[PDB]
Amino acid sequence: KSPEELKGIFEKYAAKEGDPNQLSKEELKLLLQTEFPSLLKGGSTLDELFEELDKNGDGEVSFEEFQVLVKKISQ
Repeated sequence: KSPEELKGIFEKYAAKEGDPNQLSKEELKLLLQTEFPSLLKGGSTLDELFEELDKNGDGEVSFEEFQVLVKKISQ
Protein backbone atom coordinates (compact mmCIF):
# COMPACT_ATOMS: atom_id res chain seq x y z
CA LYS A 1 0.00 0.00 0.00
CA SER A 2 1.01 3.70 0.06
CA PRO A 3 -0.44 7.08 1.26
CA GLU A 4 -2.31 7.27 -2.09
CA GLU A 5 -4.38 4.23 -1.03
CA LEU A 6 -5.25 5.82 2.32
CA LYS A 7 -6.07 9.01 0.39
CA GLY A 8 -8.35 7.02 -1.95
CA ILE A 9 -10.05 5.37 1.06
CA PHE A 10 -10.39 8.76 2.85
CA GLU A 11 -11.87 10.20 -0.37
CA LYS A 12 -14.16 7.15 -0.73
CA TYR A 13 -16.07 8.13 2.41
CA ALA A 14 -15.50 11.92 2.13
CA ALA A 15 -17.36 11.74 -1.23
CA LYS A 16 -20.66 10.81 0.53
CA GLU A 17 -21.47 14.21 2.13
CA GLY A 18 -19.74 17.56 2.68
CA ASP A 19 -17.42 17.41 -0.39
CA PRO A 20 -14.77 14.69 -1.20
CA ASN A 21 -12.11 16.82 0.59
CA GLN A 22 -13.75 16.38 4.06
CA LEU A 23 -14.89 13.52 6.33
CA SER A 24 -18.05 14.46 8.25
CA LYS A 25 -18.21 13.25 11.89
CA GLU A 26 -20.93 10.75 10.95
CA GLU A 27 -18.88 9.82 7.82
CA LEU A 28 -15.63 9.06 9.70
CA LYS A 29 -17.65 6.53 11.76
CA LEU A 30 -18.61 4.39 8.73
CA LEU A 31 -15.08 4.84 7.29
CA LEU A 32 -13.20 3.71 10.41
CA GLN A 33 -15.75 0.96 10.95
CA THR A 34 -15.22 -0.54 7.49
CA GLU A 35 -11.50 0.19 7.04
CA PHE A 36 -9.85 0.15 10.49
CA PRO A 37 -12.09 -1.69 13.04
CA SER A 38 -9.15 -3.76 14.33
CA LEU A 39 -6.41 -1.31 13.26
CA LEU A 40 -7.79 1.39 15.59
CA LYS A 41 -6.36 -0.85 18.40
CA GLY A 42 -8.68 1.02 20.81
CA GLY A 43 -11.98 2.95 20.61
CA SER A 44 -13.73 5.88 22.32
CA THR A 45 -16.78 8.15 21.99
CA LEU A 46 -17.37 9.49 18.43
CA ASP A 47 -17.20 13.12 19.56
CA GLU A 48 -14.00 12.69 21.61
CA LEU A 49 -12.40 10.68 18.78
CA PHE A 50 -13.41 12.93 15.87
CA GLU A 51 -12.53 15.94 18.08
CA GLU A 52 -9.03 14.56 18.77
CA LEU A 53 -8.78 13.97 15.02
CA ASP A 54 -10.24 17.42 14.12
CA LYS A 55 -6.96 19.41 14.15
CA ASN A 56 -8.80 22.22 12.31
CA GLY A 57 -11.96 20.83 10.70
CA ASP A 58 -14.61 22.39 12.99
CA GLY A 59 -17.34 20.71 11.00
CA GLU A 60 -15.57 17.83 9.24
CA VAL A 61 -12.14 16.11 9.19
CA SER A 62 -9.99 16.05 5.99
CA PHE A 63 -7.10 13.90 4.69
CA GLU A 64 -4.80 16.56 6.22
CA GLU A 65 -5.90 15.85 9.81
CA PHE A 66 -6.81 12.22 9.08
CA GLN A 67 -3.01 11.58 8.94
CA VAL A 68 -3.30 11.42 12.77
CA LEU A 69 -5.48 8.31 12.19
CA VAL A 70 -2.86 7.05 9.68
CA LYS A 71 -0.33 7.41 12.53
CA LYS A 72 -2.54 5.75 15.18
CA ILE A 73 -3.38 2.64 13.08
CA SER A 74 0.24 1.65 13.89
CA GLN A 75 -0.68 2.43 17.54
